[PDB]
Formats: sequence, structure tokens, C-alpha cells
Amino acid sequence: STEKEKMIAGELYRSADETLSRDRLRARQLIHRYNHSLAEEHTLRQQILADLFGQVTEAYIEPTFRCDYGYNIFLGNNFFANFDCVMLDVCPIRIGDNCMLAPGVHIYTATHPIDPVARNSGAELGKPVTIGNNVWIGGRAVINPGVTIGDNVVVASGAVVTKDVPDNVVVGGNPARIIKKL
Amino acid sequence: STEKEKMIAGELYRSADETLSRDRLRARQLIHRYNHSLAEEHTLRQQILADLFGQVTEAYIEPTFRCDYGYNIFLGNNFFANFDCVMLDVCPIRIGDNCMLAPGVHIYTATHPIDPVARNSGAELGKPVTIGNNVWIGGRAVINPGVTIGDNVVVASGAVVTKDVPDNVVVGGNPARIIKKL
Amino acid sequence: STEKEKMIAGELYRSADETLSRDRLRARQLIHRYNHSLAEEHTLRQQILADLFGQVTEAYIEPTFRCDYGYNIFLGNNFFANFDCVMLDVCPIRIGDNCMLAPGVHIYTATHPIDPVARNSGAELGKPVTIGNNVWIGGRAVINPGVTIGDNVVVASGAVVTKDVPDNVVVGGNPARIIKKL
Repeated sequence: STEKEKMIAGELYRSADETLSRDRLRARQLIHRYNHSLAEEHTLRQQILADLFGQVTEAYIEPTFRCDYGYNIFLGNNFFANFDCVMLDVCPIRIGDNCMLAPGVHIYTATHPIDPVARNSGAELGKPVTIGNNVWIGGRAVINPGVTIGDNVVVASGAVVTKDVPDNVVVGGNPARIIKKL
Repeated sequence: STEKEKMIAGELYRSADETLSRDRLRARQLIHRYNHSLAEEHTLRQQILADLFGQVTEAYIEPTFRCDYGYNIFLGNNFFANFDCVMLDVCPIRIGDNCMLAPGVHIYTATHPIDPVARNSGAELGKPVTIGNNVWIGGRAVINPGVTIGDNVVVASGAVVTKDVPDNVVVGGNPARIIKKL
Repeated sequence: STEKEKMIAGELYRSADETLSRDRLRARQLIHRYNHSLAEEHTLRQQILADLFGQVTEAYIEPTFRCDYGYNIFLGNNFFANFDCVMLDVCPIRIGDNCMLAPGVHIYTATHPIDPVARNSGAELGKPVTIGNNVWIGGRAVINPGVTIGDNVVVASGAVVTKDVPDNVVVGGNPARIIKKL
């Protein structure tokens, strides 16, 4: 596997890879255009998301938005994200239908080795994130690498989600825990 | 009641209401101008806040700032907010005199039904937030819908405030709890 | 001591001091240029960081970035910060070599008196932050005033660090606590 294929697969890779580096620049060019767009340039924002993402249909994302690659973000139907969300998509971020992200939600797939030498080596890795259908993620929440969230979940504002979340629950806290069953 | 009146009152409403939709666009036009203003355009920033907010006198808000409507934000005298605060003002956000928000404070009045069908219906609601006099809210804190904060409160950085806070206390944690009496 | 010298030393000072006020405007002018720079204006961004910081060699900082003064930020070699980090540098922020900040990391040295009258007086203060070598700070973490972080530390995403962190540990939670020894 190439560095790019390894990255997507959740294997150790080098981000300084030429191809990945070019990909990151392209994403940042699209995001710069998105984030400076005039309030009324709805149509442009829609075109940019279709150019950026791995899959999108209907999506509404309040500026600002940030991501690493774009092409590793796969959205189901009728997606909404409020102001200033971030998706570090080194591995796939798969989001189901009718998702709502509140302001400042961060979703991370990127990680580094815990060992300092390994970390400073230029080697890094990722773990994918999968989110089901009808998920509402409250403001300022953090979704960590390798997490799967089921269907019909509510993530409370400010929650830090470190482990999988099953269907039909509310989770809150840091580390998040189940606080209510639906 | 109209959808707008219901929204402000904390009843279920539809954000796709024509009037609310126009109101949101207007707020975003003002916020776009605010957030791109040159470092030295103090005077313009002052004019924009007087056009945006339900009430303001003396206020200093570091860009960026974000909100939903503007007109549901009511500030007492001598207000300060540091970089990149967010106020989702579907219901009134009432803030007393001499308040200080640190960077990245989020105040939410907006909420959704916990039930997925209800949530996907287009119906949503809010609960007002009221903050007293001489309140200091530390960086990255989250103030949730329906919370009242009393006078002379300190909210520690990163606190997630889920319940009312009485006068003359320090609160911290997620969910926040009292950590010191003044 | 002057208000400026007091500020840097972690003594009570008045931010409305003429010199400090001019310094803040200069920092904001540089940050405005940084944050609007085109995706490809790498060279400009490098020049701006060398003009802004108290010390920098090799540094890569994704826009946006925010700070108070600039000159109180001292970076060791091979520094990286991801999107939208904030450093309130009223006192020195000293960061060692090979540091990595994830998106939205906030580092605060600024603080206010807990007493409301003291706080509203215009008097404020700070406490320095020192971070060692080979530190990785996860996304959305908060580093509070007066904290020292040792070498080879991992700060988990969303951690709120309120006390010193010794060498060779992982810390997480709010308030952060040790969750693993390396």
C-alpha cells in the first residue's frame, strides 16, 4: 500500500507523502473559498461541498468549516452542521441521514502514537468514525477516532465521546457516559 | 401565536418559517461584516452591535462572533466577550452588567426534541438563558438552554453548565458543580 | 514596575495601560493578516509568525490563530498547531521542541480576580504556562494559567488541565487527571 492507502485504511503512514500533501492543499483552497463566502452565496457553498466531500446530497453547513482532505467525509441525506465545525478526515467519517451538528462539533479520525519517538518520526495514523441515522450532536462535543455512534443518539453539549455509543441513548460528560435511554 | 412568537416564548416552532428565515439571513449579513472588519474598525463594530442586538450600551466583542437572530440578545452595561464566542439566541439571552466572557464561550438557547421523529419533523424549541451582574465565564465554557446564572459568579474554563447557578459561587466541571463559595 | 512589566511578571496590572493597549492592536493587525491569508501564502504566514512571537524557528500554524500580545509566546523547534488555536499570552507561554497542538487548543495565562469588585476595578493578572518537549495536546483541550506540563506528555482531546502535569503521562477529563503512565 501507498502512504495514501495506508492513511485511509487506518495504518501508519507519513503525511509528508507528496500526494497527501497536494490533497491537503486542495482541501484548504476549497475551505478558504467556503469560509469567506458572502452570507447570500448559498449556491456557491453547495457547489463547494459537492467538490470537497466523498459523498453529499442535501447538506447545509454554516461557515466556518474545516477538514483535512474532504474526500474522506461521506454524508447521508438532509445533513446540517452549525457554525465552526471541524472534521479531521484522515480515515473515513461516515454520517447517516438526518444528522444535526450543533456549533463547534469536532470529529477526529487523526491520531498520533503515544510514544514520543514514534510520534516525532513523522509516522501517524487514524481510526474511522461512523455515525448512524437521526443523530443530534450537541454544541462543542468531541467525537474521537475509532468511535461508532448508533441510530437516534443524542450527544449532550460539551460531551467528549471516547467509546462507541449504542442506539437510542443520550450520552454526556467527559468521558461521555449514558445519561438517559430513549 | 406565530412561529416567531412561539420561538421567542420557548414553545415548539418551525425555523423554516418565512419570517424567521429572513431574520436569520439579516443576522448573518451583519455578522459577516463584523467578522471581516479590519482590526482598527472599532467604530463600525460598535454600529453593527447596536443594529444586531436587542439591547446594548457599552460592549466590546473580539471577532469572531456568531449568533442566530441578534435581536434576542440583551446586554447590560460594560459587556466584554473575547475571541470567537457564540450565542444561539432562539429565546432571549439576558446578560447583566459588567459581564466578561473568555474566548470561545458558547451560550445556547436552542434545542431539539430528544425523540428522533419529533426532531426530524422540522419542529424545534428553545429555553431562555439569564445571566446576572458581575459574571465571569471562563474560556471554552458552555451555557445550556434554560439556565439562570446569578450575580458574582465565576464559571471555570471548560465548564459545561447544565443547571442553574446561584449567586456568589465558582462552578467547574462537566456537568458543572460548585467548587468554591465566595 | 510599569503596568507592562507587572503583567509579564504575573502581578496585578491594568490592561487599559496605554502601552499594553497599543501592543494589543499591533498583535491584532498581524493576526488579521494571518487569518485572511490565502491557502498558498505559506511564506507570508511564516514572516508574520516571526514578527509576532517572542521566539520561533520552525513553526506551522493552521489558520485561524488568535493571541493577545504575541511577544509573550516562545516556541521551541518544529512546532505545529492545527486549526483555530488560541493563546492568551499576558504572561509567558513557553513551549518546548516538537510540540503538536490539535484543533482548537486554548492556552490561557490571563485571569481575573474571583472577587467581583476587584474584577470590575480594571485590575487583572496572569500566571505563566510552560510546556516541555515532545508534548501532544489533543483537540479542544484547555491549558489553564500557571500550569507546567512536563516532557513526553499526551493531553487527551477535550481535557481541561487545571494543575501541573508531570513527565511521561497521559491526562484526560475535566478536571484532567492521569489516565495512563508511559
